[PDB]
Amino acid sequence: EQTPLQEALNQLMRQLQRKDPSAFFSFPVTDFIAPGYSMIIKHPMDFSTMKEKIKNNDYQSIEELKDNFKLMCTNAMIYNKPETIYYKAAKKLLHSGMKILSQERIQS
Ligand SMILES: COc1cc(-c2cn(C)c(=O)c3cnccc23)c(OC)cc1CN(C)C
Ligand SMILES: [Cl-]
Ligand SMILES: [Cl-]
Ligand SMILES: [Cl-]
Ligand SMILES: [Mg+2]
Ligand SMILES: [Zn+2]
Ligand SMILES: [Zn+2]
Repeated sequence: EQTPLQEALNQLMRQLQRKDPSAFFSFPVTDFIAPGYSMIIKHPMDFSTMKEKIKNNDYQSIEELKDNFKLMCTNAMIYNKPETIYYKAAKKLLHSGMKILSQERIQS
């Protein structure tokens, strides 16, 4: 029995992962795939961690999920140089994901 907020966050997640066809952001980045990663990135984030937070009722709002999504993409721009495939992928995903997540206030 999931809450309406959990349901809403799951639906946003399905849309966001469709914008990552290479699966670069599905799971945590290890020091084996990315030498020295843990030496540089001190606040890691990825889509599997976000899904576990949803399941554990660790989100209070869509805002919180959007900020963790931003943190995941910004981390790739700190660790990887601008010329690399991972920096370019992060920029593309940040922009398409924010088109999904951003919206106008809704007033009564
Ligand atoms: C090339 O394959 C992968 C690359 C990355 C990867 C991601 N990001 C965000 C990086 O910053 C990054 C930086 N340097 C090296 C690698 C990566 C990955 O991370 C979980 C998983 C795979 C496995 N693949 C079958 C999907
Ligand atoms: Cl992987
Ligand atoms: Cl950007
Ligand atoms: Cl940009
Ligand atoms: Mg708020
Ligand atoms: Zn915020
Ligand atoms: Zn940008």
